[PDB]
Amino acid sequence: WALGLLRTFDAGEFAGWEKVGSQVYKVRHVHWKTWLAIKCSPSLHVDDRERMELLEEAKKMEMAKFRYILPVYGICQEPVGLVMEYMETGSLEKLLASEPLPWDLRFRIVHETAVGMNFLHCMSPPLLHLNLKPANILLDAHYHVKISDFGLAKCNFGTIAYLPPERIREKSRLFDTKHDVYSFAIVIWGVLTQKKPFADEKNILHIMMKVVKGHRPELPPICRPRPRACASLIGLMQRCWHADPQVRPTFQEITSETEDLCE
Ligand SMILES: Nc1ncnc2c1ncn2[C@@H]1O[C@H](COP(=O)(O)OP(=O)(O)OP(=O)(O)O)[C@@H](O)[C@H]1O
Ligand SMILES: [Cl-]
Ligand SMILES: [Mg+2]
Repeated sequence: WALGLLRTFDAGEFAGWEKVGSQVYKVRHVHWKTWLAIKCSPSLHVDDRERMELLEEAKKMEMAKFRYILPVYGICQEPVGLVMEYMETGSLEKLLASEPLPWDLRFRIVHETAVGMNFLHCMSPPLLHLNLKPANILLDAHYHVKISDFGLAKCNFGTIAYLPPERIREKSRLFDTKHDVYSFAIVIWGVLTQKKPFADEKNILHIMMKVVKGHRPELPPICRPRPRACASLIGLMQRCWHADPQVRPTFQEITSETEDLCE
């Protein structure tokens, strides 16, 4: 059902190719008189593993069409690329590095992210994102969230930070919803601090092992402008990164809590 509504694009349809990635381009679609985004494959050869995986990525984005999930329009062949809605503000990662953000916006970003993740986990069967980090949380012109980057999702280096400890303890464990919950904990931490996690520490491997034994990013202090809400968010964050997956809350329980923070 997913591959049906998608379109094949041709590069002549696009103009004004302008790098936004980190490769991703903002392109004008001339006939539609609107801008779109296209994520082009890095590889030198137009490989058949990729062309099917980019389709998978697109197909999974269409299955989770929702307010807080990036819309997807289809595929380009001429350059192999995934075609999708353009988000004017860009990534959360970029926003956290740009300037201090008002607290009420921080709580809204967190909530909206939680709402979208809840939507994925409520599908039948659940859809695990497995790559939730600020670089894949996109923000529209009005700073509303749309989750993106479904390359690793399953219907069954920055990344070590977002990796759950059970994924380091066990070779080849079954992916579950509790993976996404841990990663979300590390997303909250970044929103609280506006820092990248472990950006100080040099021995990546040493930190890995410490994490297996319950070590996490340093807790931020309670902020002056919204100390009640901030304390509540820090507390939620901590339950979300618990070492035991089964103790971590569900996104159903999380969204209930983050909604109260937005008042
Ligand atoms: N729709 C979009 N609108 C605007 N900027 C985008 C969009 N999609 C991605 N970007 C930007 O480009 C970056 C590329 O991220 P994206 O996850 O899409 O590609 P990727 O990480 O290379 O993918 P993959 O994991 O499949 O190799 C984002 O972090 C963001 O800064
Ligand atoms: Cl408060
Ligand atoms: Mg990405």
